[PDB]
Amino acid sequence: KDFERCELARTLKRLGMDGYRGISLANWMCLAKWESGYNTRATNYNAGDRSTDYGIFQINSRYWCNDGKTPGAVNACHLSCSALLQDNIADAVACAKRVVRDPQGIRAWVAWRNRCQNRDVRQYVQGCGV
Repeated sequence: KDFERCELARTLKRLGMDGYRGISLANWMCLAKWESGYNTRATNYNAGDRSTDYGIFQINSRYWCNDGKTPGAVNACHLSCSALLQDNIADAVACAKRVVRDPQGIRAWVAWRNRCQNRDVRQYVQGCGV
């Protein structure tokens, strides 16, 4: 599904993302916007290292989930990558939390560095009541 901006902001808040490991909801929103346009079914194949990015946060199969077809990959979220393509984003949120528990934090995603870091992100949650 395609989430509407405020619908997603509330869903993420209910799932405990606001301020998770110091990351504001506005940052998570900006990340989802730029990674998938708030679409849960998005997938991106990286022909270079034979990995695939999955779901609303475009979480990568080399490290985070198992799709059985990425050479020498690991599964740090201990989930089938299929779990990251659900309309219900609970599992995807649990995995994104796992990603940020690592040292890089939100910087793990290059898109965040490109479109969200050192930029005004307040616009992503304005008027959503979060």
